[PDB]
Amino acid sequence: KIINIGVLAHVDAGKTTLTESLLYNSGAITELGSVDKGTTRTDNTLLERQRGITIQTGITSFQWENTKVNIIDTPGHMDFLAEVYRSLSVLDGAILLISAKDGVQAQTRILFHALRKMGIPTIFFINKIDQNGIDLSTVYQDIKEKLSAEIVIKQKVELYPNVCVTNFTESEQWDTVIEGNDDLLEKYMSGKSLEALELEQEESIRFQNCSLFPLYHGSAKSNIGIDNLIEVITNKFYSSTHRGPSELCGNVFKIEYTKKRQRLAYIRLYSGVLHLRDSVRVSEKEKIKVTEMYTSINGELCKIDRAYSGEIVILQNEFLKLNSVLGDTKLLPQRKKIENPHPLLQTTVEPSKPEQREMLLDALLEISDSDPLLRYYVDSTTHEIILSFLGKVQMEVISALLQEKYHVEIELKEPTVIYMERPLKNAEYTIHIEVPPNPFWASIGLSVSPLPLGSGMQYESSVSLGYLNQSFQNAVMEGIRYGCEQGLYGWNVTDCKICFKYGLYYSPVSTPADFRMLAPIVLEQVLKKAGTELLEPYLSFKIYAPQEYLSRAYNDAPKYCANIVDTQLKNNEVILSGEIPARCIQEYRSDLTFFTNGRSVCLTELKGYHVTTGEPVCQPRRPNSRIDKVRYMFNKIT
Ligand SMILES: Nc1nc2c(ncn2[C@@H]2O[C@H](COP(=O)(O)OP(=O)(O)CP(=O)(O)O)[C@@H](O)[C@H]2O)c(=O)[nH]1
Repeated sequence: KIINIGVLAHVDAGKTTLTESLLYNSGAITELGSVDKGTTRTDNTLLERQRGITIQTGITSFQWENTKVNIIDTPGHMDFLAEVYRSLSVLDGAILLISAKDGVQAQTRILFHALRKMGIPTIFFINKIDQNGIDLSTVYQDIKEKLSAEIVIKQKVELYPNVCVTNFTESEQWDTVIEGNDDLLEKYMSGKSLEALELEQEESIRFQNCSLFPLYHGSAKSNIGIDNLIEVITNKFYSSTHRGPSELCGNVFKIEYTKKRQRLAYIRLYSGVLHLRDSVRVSEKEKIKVTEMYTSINGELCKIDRAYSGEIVILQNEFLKLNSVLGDTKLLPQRKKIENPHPLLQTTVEPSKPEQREMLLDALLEISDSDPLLRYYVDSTTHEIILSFLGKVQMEVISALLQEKYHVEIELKEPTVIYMERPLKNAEYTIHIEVPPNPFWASIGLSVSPLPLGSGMQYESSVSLGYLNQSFQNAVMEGIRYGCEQGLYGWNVTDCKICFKYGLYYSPVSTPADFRMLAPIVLEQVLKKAGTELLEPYLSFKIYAPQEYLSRAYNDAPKYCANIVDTQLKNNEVILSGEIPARCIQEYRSDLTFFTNGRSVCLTELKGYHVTTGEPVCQPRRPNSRIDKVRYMFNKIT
């Protein structure tokens, strides 16, 4: 046989997981008919279990006295989207979900979209919760607009309430639809109709191509029609290669470890095996057996075979996620398409109490590994490395898991704006003469000149030209950037310059490293006149939102510390691409989605300091060291 890589998406609470566990029982019965739960083996991760929902993409694989296959169970809601995308970035076809009230959810839309551009050969809906107020007319109306998929055929309905019965039919309509696809069919349709078998092939070819697609309906709760559905889903949906017998080609699948008893690993074969050594980036694989996934639980395997498909319950270190198993066939599988899951919003993560720091450091490593997008990045202002999560939703769960394994507890907000304090206005002071230091005359002088916006100016020479004060202007740049940021208000040198000369030496006095100390001192005095330029935070924060919400979106933007620029309506939607200060990203992002329900989207940086418009109430954070320079400064102030 073969199988077929299929995932399961859709909004929250719409049966995604249960429907999954279902396909397991339906296509099996090797000792189970429904298996209690409530909770089971599919979602074995604590919390995921004790919690209720699956915050991590599952990974199932059922089979029958005919064939088998795997699966990937994504999580609903947001925040976790970044772990849902990773699953989708493998899987060819997506079993879209849709519960009763789930009348065209927010994710029911998107899943289907990605797949349409990726190549997903077929995407399949499954209305769940046909309990009450479960029309049939409503399902199709929603479908046709959203999924915008090609007008398929029917049917799948009959009876009402307790009298509800499974049905479908609609041959003529199907013929008509298929007609669009083939000229030959139309002619026959106009005069004849042909057969069904061949028409079934036309549809099946179109589904693997990423064009045609059919949807089956069959309730869910009472899980009746469940068992036919499972048969029918597996039917048209497998692979190729296999047939022959040779070469193993695969794509190391994710599946990170845990705390309790280390972890495992899984890869998919599409015409390969499992054993021997290995290859790829000079490195030995090391194996002690082949692989062979299994329904219930997954255990080692003696042997497998070519064109074999399953999961390997192993793999650990000396490797990593997304790993290409060299080779021959893996490079081609990389011609499907990506989705730069773009993680937009983010927050500040801070270690915590001393006791909590030991665990923190280890935590930050483990949370990063169990994530393919856990960009662990460290800031300069603090020795703490902020977390990179498409949202806190991930970060809640991330402190919950940790609270067990390693054990820790930190905070989750965003951070600081460096301050910059690169105002404009203008000022100039200098140059010393000698004192608590020891002239050491070195006159000095800095002609501060605000400027316009977007030039980072800087400078400058001065001078005399004779090595001296050369590397000295070096010391310059130094102390420069130095307070440039760290300082009174802790800014980041940006928009200013300087220049001077002198003087005295050829014996002693100490006119070397001392200059570096002096430089800062001079800048400080100019502070009183500086002000403490916030800077200018905005970018363009540019909001992509629907034509209907954008008016009210624009009234809310001025209240929300944002500016607006015009917004042209592009089709059914709009873009309302504007500027503003900088964030709060969170503030910016919340409101948009809020009065939009769930049908917002946005991103974009921009850069630029020109701003400062933020008053004060703060402006601080440093500083530095270096006896000399430091001793000198303190005296100077006196
Ligand atoms: N009435 C009804 N309720 C159902 C049906 N299927 C599932 N549910 C309800 O939903 C609960 C859990 O749903 P689940 O499958 O985990 O939802 P989900 O799609 O995984 C949502 P997420 O993955 O985002 O956590 C069940 O315990 C049950 O009460 C159904 O067909 N009809």
